[PDB]
Amino acid sequence: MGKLSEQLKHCNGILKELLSKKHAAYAWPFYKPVDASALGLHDYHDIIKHPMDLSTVKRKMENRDYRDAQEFAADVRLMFSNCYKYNPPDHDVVAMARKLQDVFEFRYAKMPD
Ligand SMILES: Cc1cc(-c2nc(Cl)cn2Cc2ccccc2)cn(C)c1=O
Repeated sequence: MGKLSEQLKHCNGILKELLSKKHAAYAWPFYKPVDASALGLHDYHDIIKHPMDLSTVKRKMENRDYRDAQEFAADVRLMFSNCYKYNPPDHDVVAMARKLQDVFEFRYAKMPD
C-alpha cells in the first residue's frame, strides 16, 4: 500500500519481466553469476570487484534486502556496468546487455509516485 512497498512492487514487476521468456534471447547471459573459471575468464574477478546478476537480484528481492527502488536499480545497473567494463564494446554480450538495459530503463522510468 505504502510508497516504498508500491515502488518495490514496480521493481519486482520489472525483475519478473527481465526473467520472462519475452526477453530470454538476450537476457540469458545475466540469469546467473558469471562463472569465470568455467568460461576461462581468469581475469574477471580482478576487473569486476562486485559481481551482480538477476538470480542474485531475485534472491535479494525475495529476502526483502532492498529497502527502496533506488537500491534495486543500483544492483541492476551494476550488473550492466560490469558487463560494459569487462567486455570490449563490440562483443555480442554487450549488445545483449544494451538491449536488456533498454527494457529496464524504459520501464523503471514508469515508477509510480
Ligand atoms: C564475460 C561475460 C560472460 C557471460 C556469459 N554467461 C554465460 Cl552463461 C555465457 N557467457 C558468455 C557469452 C558469450 C557470448 C554471448 C553471451 C554470453 C555473461 N556476462 C554478463 C559477461 O559479462
